[PDB]
Amino acid sequence: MIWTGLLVGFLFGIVLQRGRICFNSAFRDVLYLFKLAVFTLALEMILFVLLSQVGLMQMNPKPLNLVGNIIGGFVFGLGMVLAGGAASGVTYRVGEGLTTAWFAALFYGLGAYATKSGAFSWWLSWVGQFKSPLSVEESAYYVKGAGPTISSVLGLNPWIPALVIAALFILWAFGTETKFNWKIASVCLALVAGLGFITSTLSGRKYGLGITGGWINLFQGFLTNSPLNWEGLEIVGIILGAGVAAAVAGEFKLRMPKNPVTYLQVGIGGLLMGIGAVTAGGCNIGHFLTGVPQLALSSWLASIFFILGNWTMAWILF
Ligand SMILES: CCCCCCCC/C=C\CCCCCCCC(=O)OC[C@H](O)CO
Ligand SMILES: CCCCCCCC/C=C\CCCCCCCC(=O)OC[C@H](O)CO
Ligand SMILES: CCCCCCCC/C=C\CCCCCCCC(=O)OC[C@H](O)CO
Ligand SMILES: CCCCCCCC/C=C\CCCCCCCC(=O)OC[C@H](O)CO
Repeated sequence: MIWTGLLVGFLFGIVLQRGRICFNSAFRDVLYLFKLAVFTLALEMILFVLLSQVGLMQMNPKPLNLVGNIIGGFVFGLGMVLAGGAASGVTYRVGEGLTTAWFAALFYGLGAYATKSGAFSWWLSWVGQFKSPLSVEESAYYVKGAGPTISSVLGLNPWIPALVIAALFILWAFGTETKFNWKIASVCLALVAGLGFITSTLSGRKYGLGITGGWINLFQGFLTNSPLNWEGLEIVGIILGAGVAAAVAGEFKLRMPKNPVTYLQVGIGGLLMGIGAVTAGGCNIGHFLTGVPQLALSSWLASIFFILGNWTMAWILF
């Protein structure tokens, strides 16, 4: 059943490559992607509580760690701008044929590994002491010991804030040239997110779409001989689906940057991202795309600082 990760990641890479969902150029606002993000977030907000109510799922919000979330998200934004894309853009653009993406994803994997259990694990160990003891109790909506949410703190059934924020986000989007329209893209992305949440919970990992854990699992399987899980097969599926969707659309091509220093630029970027995500407890997918619709406070804070670090590094380079 861990091989359902391959299929979920295949569909994920297809929708990512076709919709061109770049998170690094989404956190930089248009002087399409913003509305795509808000609509996907609202649809996931409704769908997660729906699937948890019908017993197909349980939301598992990530724990709160102010130092962790804040600083890791800032560094993750820095690295995402230095790498020319966050953890999703990089990973799926590997399959499009961009060698820059190859470094970026590879140094991202190495840095995440080193931060979790390697030369940078002292920093993660020091950060872990600021973990918030706040946790929710087991419910039809939440897994026992999960992080605090907007609904849990307000003492409300998750349906209430889910529906209110989601309806406000739909008003949001609909109130203000590709034929893969942003609404159908959001619908397909939310459906893929729900499918991933379900199949991953049945796989043993009670969570939705992620990136960091998949790369860590792949590197661990290659260098440790450990068995791969749902997330590593999901990463391989992301790459495979992005590649297939780019080749069918005639968009696949092995490419190089204009100047070789970009290779040095992205290689550092990914590294920062690897240190960022693991410190922040999540990437642009694990926190923003997956944890925000669960109304996780840690995910919202981590996304805030994703965008802040993005802005800082964007001014530094530009
Ligand atoms: C410093 C960050 C470098 C990032 C490079 C990414 C690519 C990884 C490949 C080789 C790195 C080898 C260097 C590993 C540095 C830590 C090794 C270590 O444990 O250092 C102990 C110390 O030197 C007393 O024994
Ligand atoms: C140039 C940069 C210099 C450094 C500035 C970086 C900006 C972030 C700093 C602090 C945020 C976190 C503040 C720490 C708050 C207290 C520790 C904590 O989070 O504790 C929570 C837990 O419930 C009980 O420990
Ligand atoms: C209407 C749309 C939603 C609006 C609402 C957005 C919800 C807040 C989001 C992110 C902040 C999350 C962190 C908030 C700061 C927590 C700091 C704190 O007090 O933590 C203490 C300690 O860690 C434990 O007791
Ligand atoms: C180049 C321009 C750079 C401009 C500056 C970059 C952005 C700095 C903004 C915010 C830093 C963090 C402040 C956020 C508040 C942290 C304090 C906090 O969360 O405290 C919790 C408390 O400890 C619970 O017990």
